[PDB]
Amino acid sequence: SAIERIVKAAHLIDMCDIIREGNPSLRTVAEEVTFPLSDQEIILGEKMMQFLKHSQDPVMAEKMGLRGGVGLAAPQLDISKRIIAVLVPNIEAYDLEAIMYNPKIVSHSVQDAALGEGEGCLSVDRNVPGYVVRHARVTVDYFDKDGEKHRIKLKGYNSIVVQHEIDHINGIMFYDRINEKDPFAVKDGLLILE
Ligand SMILES: Cc1cccc(CCCN(O)C=O)n1
Ligand code: NI
Repeated sequence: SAIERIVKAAHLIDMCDIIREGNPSLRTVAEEVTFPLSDQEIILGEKMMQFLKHSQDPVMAEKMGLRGGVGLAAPQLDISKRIIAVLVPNIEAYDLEAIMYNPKIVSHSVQDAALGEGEGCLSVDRNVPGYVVRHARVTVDYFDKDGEKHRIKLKGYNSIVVQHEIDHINGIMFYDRINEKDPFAVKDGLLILE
């Protein structure tokens, strides 16, 4: 059981826990968690955030051989649960830090947005050029470990990151949103962030 081994006290999430393309799990719609959460469900979220902080640490990232990142979804650990972790550093320390249970986009802008540098994925061991078209702004509802509801508004980079992770729990990959015909096509209403 992936969740049972990953949540053991001694376990450190590393690249070996992250599944890659082809694995059916990355294309499966994850199941909602129920409240109250089990200890394992709480621990899993904490382990996920620990991974992100480790991956963003020069020394630690080097020792563990981790790929830098600002987001992780449970399905990437082969755990089909609607749990995601996001950690964007200030360029107080982190501009955004959150472990989200059952996250959901409840509102979004007509305007679209895409990072000018494109996107990558820990589960994708290759580069796929192109603008990943997403919503410019999103209002997201989620629950914390205590079953408390949160409603936040995101824009710019953070909006992109959270949408990338929510896609994972819905079986969607970043390249699914890249225009096939022309990868770098700039449509009306699309904001390129850089
Ligand atoms: C700059 C940027 C934009 C969107 C998502 C991520 C995180 C990539 C790691 N990953 O594969 C998470 O699921 N980084
Ligand atoms: Ni990803």
